[PDB]
Amino acid sequence: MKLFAQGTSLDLSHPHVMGILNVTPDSFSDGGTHNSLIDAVKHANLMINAGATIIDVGGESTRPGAAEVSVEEELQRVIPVVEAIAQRFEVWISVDTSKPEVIRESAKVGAHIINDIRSLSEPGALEAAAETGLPVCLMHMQGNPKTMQEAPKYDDVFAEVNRYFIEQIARCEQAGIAKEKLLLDPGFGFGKNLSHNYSLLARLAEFHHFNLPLLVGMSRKSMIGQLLNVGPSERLSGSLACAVIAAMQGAHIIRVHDVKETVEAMRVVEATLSAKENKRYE
Ligand SMILES: Nc1nc2c(c(=O)[nH]1)N=C(COP(=O)(O)OP(=O)(O)O)CN2
Repeated sequence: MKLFAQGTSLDLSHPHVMGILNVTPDSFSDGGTHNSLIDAVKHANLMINAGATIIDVGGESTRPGAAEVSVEEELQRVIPVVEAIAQRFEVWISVDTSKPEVIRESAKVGAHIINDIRSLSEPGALEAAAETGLPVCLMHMQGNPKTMQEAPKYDDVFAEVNRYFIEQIARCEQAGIAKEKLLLDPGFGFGKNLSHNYSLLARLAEFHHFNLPLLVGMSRKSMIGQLLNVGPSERLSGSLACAVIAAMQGAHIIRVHDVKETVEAMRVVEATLSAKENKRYE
């Protein structure tokens, strides 16, 4: 499969590692945007050099009790980091925003994929994505990510994530975004408990019936932390196991913090799925 954006294509026959670059207020310092601009631009360079093919630049945190960020604060941080990267390097850039203004502006400075974890549900978001014309990632979420609320009860989580995708693709086709430009993502850790997350991981091979690209984000989440009982620094081995499981079943993009070791894992998976008659495990 192939994505086409900004005059270029992305070939999804092999898995891409998407590096994370979060440029929040509490990290892209002091007041209103520092010399943190060189750090951002240096961080991207190491990831690109670790083998990353997409960088996901985002200005909000979505962990529990995370503060709201305003459009000014997003536009000050995200857009100059997006522009600087696209000028300097030939990577693909996803913007992890939910605000319409930030979608319209990232488009103009060179971003390639809109990766809104809220799946364009904010007033005005869907049509900003639509006029942009770029690939959009749709993600399953239940409840609000930034709350301190325990997890939903699902009658069945696979069936519910799957109904959600059916609904969402239609919404998009009606806005005028062709099913050709969507990517789907089960939302690991968003409104799911430990079992719901591993049931969704165990059956990931099966969301391929949509014939859309699969994006997966599992790096250093609680699905590894609680299972192993380690802290956020101590989750690399468990985060690599989630990336290999997921790419063995054909996921197209793996969004990680630890780009060097994930890219290295993806290479062994490549080696393996290439010798494997139907190129996928199920
Ligand atoms: N497509 C996609 N985007 C995402 C996903 C994900 O699962 N899929 N997870 C996130 C987790 O956000 P959090 O604020 O917990 O932190 P992180 O940027 O360090 O991963 C944030 N953004």
